[PDB]
Amino acid sequence: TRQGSRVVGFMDFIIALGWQIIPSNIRYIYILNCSQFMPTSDVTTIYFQADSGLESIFVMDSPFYASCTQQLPDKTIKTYGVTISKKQSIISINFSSSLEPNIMVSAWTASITRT
Amino acid sequence: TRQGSRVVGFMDFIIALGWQIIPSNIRYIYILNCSQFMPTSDVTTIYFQADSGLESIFVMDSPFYASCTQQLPDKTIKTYGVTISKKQSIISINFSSSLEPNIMVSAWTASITRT
Amino acid sequence: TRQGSRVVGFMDFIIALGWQIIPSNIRYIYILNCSQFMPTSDVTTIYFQADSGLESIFVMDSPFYASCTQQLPDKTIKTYGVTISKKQSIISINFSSSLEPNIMVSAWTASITRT
Repeated sequence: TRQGSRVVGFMDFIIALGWQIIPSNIRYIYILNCSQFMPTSDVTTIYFQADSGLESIFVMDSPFYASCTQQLPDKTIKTYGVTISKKQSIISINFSSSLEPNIMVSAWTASITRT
Repeated sequence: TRQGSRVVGFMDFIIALGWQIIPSNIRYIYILNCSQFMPTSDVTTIYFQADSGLESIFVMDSPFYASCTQQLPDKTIKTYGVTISKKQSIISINFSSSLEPNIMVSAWTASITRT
Repeated sequence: TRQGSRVVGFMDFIIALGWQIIPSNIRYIYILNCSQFMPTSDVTTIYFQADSGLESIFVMDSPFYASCTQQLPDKTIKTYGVTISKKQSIISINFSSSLEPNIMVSAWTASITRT
């Protein structure tokens, strides 16, 4: 099993990611997760340069796909699709619509299995 | 702790399940997870015959309940309830509504505690 | 390191929480999770007194924020924000809207990275 982390300063906020590769007879499992974070603007994309560790989970053609939420002051919940892709050393995290500023986003986990 | 995996071919696509039993003198935790997958038709149910490992987590009368999402072409997010039950050796994964073909479904995890 | 579990009787139902601290030189994590549960009334807040172990994950000013769902009888899915905070030894789990009685709530996990 291989694992690592990456804490990213994006604009004026922090997002904290972890990755794992879990090998077995049947499959390799590629895990990407992210702690809760508070964006400071109407972010649609978070991007950064990855090192070799995090790069190593982007083995499939398909991006990772997860979901997350924010709770509005009126208590309605917004759900966002989260698509995480790599081009060269740049990782991009794309949200299905722009996030609300200054509201916490829930932690999320993506998982890809390669047979 | 005990754990395992099962890859399921269903129709013309794959889903990959992991399971864990985490015993303690406080509780047993039964974990079922699934990697992201891409259904190729508007399925409502994925079923298959369980292996010994996977059958071992179905100790309680209640089915496992989790949720997942798909991001539609217009960027709206559909959330699905996922109910996972066993009758004899047959495991059924029931989605609350039919999945959209050819769109990735997010990974999910379910957890039951027995005290 | 540090981890533990707490089974809480709240009114006439049970919720089962797990906590973990993952020290790190890079991404120091505090995790709170909860197994699926079935509330018996239209609860908005679950609260209880914590012991030192569970208290020990509430180091940040920011509450934990997660999400969970219920599959309603028409097979639509309602998503709830889950905000978990500590005041003195009382832990409060606040749902964004009152839960529907007698319907399973999905398991959830919250993750905070310190720094």
